Amino acid sequence: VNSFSGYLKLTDNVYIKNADIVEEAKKVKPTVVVNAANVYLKHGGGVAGALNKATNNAMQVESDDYIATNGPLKVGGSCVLSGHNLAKHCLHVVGPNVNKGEDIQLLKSAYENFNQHEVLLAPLLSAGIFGADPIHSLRVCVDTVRTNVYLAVFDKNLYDKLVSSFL
Ligand SMILES: CN(CC(=O)O)C(=O)c1ccc2[nH][nH]c(=O)[n+]2c1
Repeated sequence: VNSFSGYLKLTDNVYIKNADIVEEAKKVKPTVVVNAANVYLKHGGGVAGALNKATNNAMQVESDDYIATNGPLKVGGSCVLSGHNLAKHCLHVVGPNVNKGEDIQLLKSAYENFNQHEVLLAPLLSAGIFGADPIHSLRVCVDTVRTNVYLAVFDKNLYDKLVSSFL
């Protein structure tokens, strides 16, 4: 038993809710919140901008130190950093950005990072400003992640379409 509430169960291990991941994180304090990161951990907009703003920019400060030490992530890769006031940990995961021409097949590799964590609160990778089809992203999620994932979908209209079209 865990503290996530109001989720629709899609599969044995994947759940989905129309929610703001920031507000969801501040209420649940999950062990892991996933950020839709880029390779530079520059949290300017989308989910990343929103999560970082909710940390009063502490996420960005920590991220800049991480990059200064380690260099950029790989597309499809991840790193674990602090969750600040939102979660114990933040798993920063880089899905391919279609608006940068990155290969969509890397989306499966991105979701594989979730399997290193038993339970996660997450957005749909490569959705929103990353330019992928959220229905495809949901399919890859279900077909790749084996651990327990709670997907927060900000847009109610999109949440309805994702549910209604789910196979
Ligand atoms: C795919 N999407 C949008 C969605 O879930 O429909 C996201 O990843 C997302 C979630 C929350 C959020 N707050 N501000 C944002 O830009 N933003 C973006």
